[PDB]
Amino acid sequence: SHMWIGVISLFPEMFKAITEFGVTGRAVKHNLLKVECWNPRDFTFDKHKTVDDRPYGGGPGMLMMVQPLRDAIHTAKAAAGEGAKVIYLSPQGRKLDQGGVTELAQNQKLILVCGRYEGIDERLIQTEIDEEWSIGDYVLTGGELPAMTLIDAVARFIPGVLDGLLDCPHYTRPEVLEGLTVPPVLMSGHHEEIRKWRLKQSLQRTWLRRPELLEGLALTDEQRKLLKEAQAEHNS
Amino acid sequence: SHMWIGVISLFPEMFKAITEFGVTGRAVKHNLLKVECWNPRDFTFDKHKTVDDRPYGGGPGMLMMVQPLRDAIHTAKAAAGEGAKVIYLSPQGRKLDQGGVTELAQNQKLILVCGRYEGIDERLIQTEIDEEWSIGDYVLTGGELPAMTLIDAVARFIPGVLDGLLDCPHYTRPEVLEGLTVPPVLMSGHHEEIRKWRLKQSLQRTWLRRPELLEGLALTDEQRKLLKEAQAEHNS
Ligand SMILES: c1cc(-c2ncc[nH]2)ccn1
Ligand SMILES: c1cc(-c2ncc[nH]2)ccn1
Repeated sequence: SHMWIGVISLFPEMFKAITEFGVTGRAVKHNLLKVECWNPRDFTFDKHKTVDDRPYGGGPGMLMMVQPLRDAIHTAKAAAGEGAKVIYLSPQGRKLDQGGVTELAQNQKLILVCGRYEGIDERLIQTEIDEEWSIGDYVLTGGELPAMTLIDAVARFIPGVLDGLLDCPHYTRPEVLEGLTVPPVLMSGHHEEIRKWRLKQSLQRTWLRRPELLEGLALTDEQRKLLKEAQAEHNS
Repeated sequence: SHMWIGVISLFPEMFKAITEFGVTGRAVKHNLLKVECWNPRDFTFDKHKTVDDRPYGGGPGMLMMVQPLRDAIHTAKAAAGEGAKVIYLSPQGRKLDQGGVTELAQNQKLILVCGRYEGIDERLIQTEIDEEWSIGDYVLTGGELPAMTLIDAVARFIPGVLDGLLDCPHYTRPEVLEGLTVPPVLMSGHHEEIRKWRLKQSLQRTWLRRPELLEGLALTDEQRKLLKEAQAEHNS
């Protein structure tokens, strides 16, 4: 299932970071994922290719200029054809988590709009944007890294490209590393013991580090047992 | 106040996205920010430059191979000299928010370790890593985009590079956009009316979209008043 993602950005070359390297790079090369960028700078008509503009009401900072951005978005929509969801990467957006990723990944076509400066005109959000999404409650210099993050996350759902708990600890060679040994169970070859140990560790780590994540889960009987055991061992 | 960030990554060229463009690109060019990358691949000794290894206990997936990664980290620490905090970008880490960004930005030197595959050996975390940080509860293909995100966020705190509520809506030219007008107050030139309108909008948007953020705030008398007004107007 091919995925097409249109991107609107003043810095399209940043996206080489996902299109030319690693798992996402492979997805692009193998035509599993297509990423197409439009730069508002290319839709300007003045000599100096102006892409920013002053906010009504004054104050510091600039906004993205409406006409070049609007025209870039319209061009991306035309290329997408029917059914593309238009996303504005924004601190005022819905907070991205894995549930949200799975939801966005159901779309075969996405258009991602990346803001710079103090953002974009509110009326463009109303008229051009379907959904606003935030990758986190921290402040960045532009929407490009959030767009790249979202692309990487949804790309994992495309066939051929590759449960609520934190991961268990992992171990590889050597058997002893600065005096620290590998848990003997992992050397046992007992597949079922290994599975249960890993699940128990995941439950313990989630409880200790991110206990709010547990409250959102309906633990299985097995998970309830192993969590109880982990909590008992923790309390010695 | 110069910031130095050492990066450990199998895909160092991804970091061109922040070092060659925009605000962070300027910071690098002006020597406000230095980003130095070491690639574990360069610390391998076998013919095929192997950087992954099998997990004890079996199961699918690979881990980063310990020796090349350990050697890369040691080299970065040597370059950093005294006082560098070593960060592992990890889904099992502390959740990044702006408070966390401000905390990390107090460091003049950081080393960021980027994992690939199923991650890194737990004993390396114990022996080499100071803090684990996550940029969000979503699954990515590697630690590079999180590291880049963190760099961008902390870079904003460096002098010369450039309150808990969502931003107010912003408007720029034209005065009318597909029939939608700019709020008259923003055209008034009344600086104090404009300030209060923007603050009120911020409070309203936070309440409607992210009400949990409000509970974490000690609103000023003015903010309490404007929020009450916004809620009254919302209830018509
Ligand atoms: C999405 C977008 C942003 C952002 N900051 C500046 C321009 N876009 C931050 C977090 N999630
Ligand atoms: C930090 C790191 C990650 C991550 N996923 C895969 C390797 N590193 C995800 C979120 N925050």
